[PDB]
Order: sequence, then structure tokens, then C-alpha cells
Amino acid sequence: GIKGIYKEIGSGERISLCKLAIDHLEQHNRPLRLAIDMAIWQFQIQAARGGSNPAIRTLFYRFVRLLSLGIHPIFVFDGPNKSTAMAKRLIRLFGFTAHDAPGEAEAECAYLEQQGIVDAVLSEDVDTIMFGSRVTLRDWSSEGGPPTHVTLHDAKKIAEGPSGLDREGMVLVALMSGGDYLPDGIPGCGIKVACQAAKAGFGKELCRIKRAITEWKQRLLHELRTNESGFFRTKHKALEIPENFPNMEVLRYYTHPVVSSPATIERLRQEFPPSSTVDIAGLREFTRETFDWTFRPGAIKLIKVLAPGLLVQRCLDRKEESTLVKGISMRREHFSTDATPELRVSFIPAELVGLDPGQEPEVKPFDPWQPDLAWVPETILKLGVPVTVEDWEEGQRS
DNA sequence: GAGCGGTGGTTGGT
DNA sequence: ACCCACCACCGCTCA
Ligand SMILES: [Mg+2]
Ligand SMILES: [Mg+2]
Repeated sequence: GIKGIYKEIGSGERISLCKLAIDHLEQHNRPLRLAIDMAIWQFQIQAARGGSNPAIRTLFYRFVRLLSLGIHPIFVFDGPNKSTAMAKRLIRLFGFTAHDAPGEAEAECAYLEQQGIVDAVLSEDVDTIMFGSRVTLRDWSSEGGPPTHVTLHDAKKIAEGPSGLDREGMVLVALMSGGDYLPDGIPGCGIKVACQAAKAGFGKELCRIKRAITEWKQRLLHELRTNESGFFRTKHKALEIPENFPNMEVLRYYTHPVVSSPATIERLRQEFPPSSTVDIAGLREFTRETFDWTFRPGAIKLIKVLAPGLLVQRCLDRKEESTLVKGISMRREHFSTDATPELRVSFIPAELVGLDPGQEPEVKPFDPWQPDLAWVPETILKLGVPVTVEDWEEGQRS
């Protein structure tokens, strides 16, 4: 669901997540806020093999990636109207927000975006659009290397594009063609004639009706058996429309989905994005117990992986400049960021992270005390370490 | 969830 | 009777 939708609305725009984050940071002078439907993990994550808890090792690595993009994420969990404990623990340890939707997470993500709690939705598909989403993203994946890209769909362009499908058009598409996950849906009716029904206006109409409907179903089911207005390709005098159609309860579930109370939205308005302050000692205990990153090798490995992320996180909360960045050596506009300008920065991983390997039993190599290098987006560096970027730019004009 | 070929059915037209 | 294009649906396969 909805099967074959992308043939209608398009497959969407592939775009560097770093480009979305940095464009938004430049346009709105604050980091991108993302609602992430926690259901997107189940498929991608079950492929990591080896070690201890690989499904949530890779969740760990995606959280470090979100640290370095400078994205403020709210992770949304499904509720009962229609391991998560480690995960909610790991969310907290990274200073991210966990939110339990009352019902479907997709409906709640979309609601958080139209209330302004978040700027975009990352979900598994475009169901979010029937639920009111405007900017919806899916398929955070390589473009087979690191996951750098998402597929962007825009409700404003879709609705005025070739399909013409808007929220009520789609919604009629799922009422007519969704016979396999919604009751009282027209057998033998698929995406093609549901979509030319939507285009003929029957979705705007049904949606603007008090849950009367009889002067619509008869009007529709006659336009189908005869095609008098030529609203479709062929006649359909054999589509048996069930008497309990349109199931308006199924309509209510899309038009008025079960979302958080008004008071909960106001709570989120004051509390998200909440304070980050990555729990360094908490992540050290977590990785020791869950990944078996034991003793000094496991402390040194946490440092290598976490250090570039804290650099970014600390640059967005922000003389004291030298404490995060020792130098800049180059610039690039690499295609993996859709040409976001990045600066090559030096830093001391163990100095930046705050843990000490020698307080752990010792059991070519990587020294957390020597300088490491990372590519960081130039506009994040102008915010956090501004006079270092001047001197490099003055050095460059020399 | 999403893509793909097979397939069995409907429509409209030989 | 039969062809044909279109389509919905299904099993399969990557998840
Ligand atoms: Mg969904
Ligand atoms: Mg869905």
C-alpha cells in the first residue's frame, strides 16, 4: 500500500540528507527537525551480521550519522489504537527524543509536521501524505556504501503534478483499491480506475461530506457503468461495489487519525528539540554491555566512531575555538553531499570525547591522541569555529 | 515495502 | 469464436 503509487506520483527526488540539513540550517538559521518512524528499521537493520546485537549496532551507527548531519530527530513509536527498551535507552544516551504515538506512528509523524513540531517526516512510504504530511522522505540508503541519501516526496508538487493526487485523491484511491487492508473496498478496482476517479473529483467531494453520501455513490457508480462524462478509459459494468461503501469509518481513520492530544503537542513545542549533551559515560557503559566493546580496545573504538559526531553537535550548540578544531587543510564540494561545501578539519578524538583509554584494562594502529581528520559542512563550521574559518580563508587568499 | 513476470479477467473491437 | 491492451492480483525476491 499503496501498490503502484510511484508509477502515478513519481518515484521522488533522490537528495543528499546532508544537503537537506544544511540548506534548512542556512534558510531557517537552526537545525532541521526530523520525525523518524521507528518502523523503518526492521527491514534495513536485520542484515547486519557478526558481533553482539548487530541490529542495534547499526542503529548506533545511524545515530552517529545523525550527529554529524546536525539533525534534531524525534523518533516515533507506534501505540495501541489502530528491542524498544534498548532503543529508547540508546535514543536518550545520544540526547535524542523518543515519542510514543497514541496510534499509528505514521499518522503521528505527519501530524507533528503539520503542527510545526518537525520540518519533514522520514517513514517507510508515502502513507504519511494521506495523513497530512507535506515533505515526506523514505529509503535512507546508499546512492553500496554509506547511507547518504533519501527519496523526497512533496505533497505540493504531487497534487499539482501529472497525477493530480492530493490527500483526498489518494484517500479515495485507498478506499476504492485498498481491498487488502481496508474493509469494504471495491474488488477488481485497482490504482488505475481509482486514480481517474480521484481526478474526476470524487475525492474532493467525499472528503467534504458529513459522515447524503447516497447522491455521490449513485453518481459515481453510474459514471462508472456508463462513463457518460468519459471519466475513465473504459466502462466498468461489472465492478460490484459493496453496499457498505464508502466505509466512512475507514474515511475517518485517514481524515481524523488518532494522534496526540492538543496538550501533548504543546508539551512538545516547549520540550523539543530537547537538550542533547551526549552521555559519553553512558554510551561507554552501553557499548561495553551490548556490543562487547570491552576494555581499552572498546573504549578506543567508541572514541574513533563518536568523535566526528560530537564535533558537529558541539559546533551547533556553540579562543575556546581551538578546543574543538585544530586546523583546516582543504575544501571540496563532493557529489555525495550534492555539492555541499565541506572543510577538512583536524581534531584530537580522545580530547574531544572526554574518555581516557588508560582507565581501562589494556589487553599501523589508531591513536586517539594523534590528530584525526573529518569532512564537516562549511556552514556548520562558520557557526561553531568562526575565526578558524576566517584564518583559513585568509591563508587561502595568500 | 517495492519491483517483476505470470496470469486470469474485462473491455472493446476483429 | 478470437485477438488485444490494459489491468489487478499473485508469487517471488530483495528487504
Ligand atoms: Mg506508514
Ligand atoms: Mg504504511
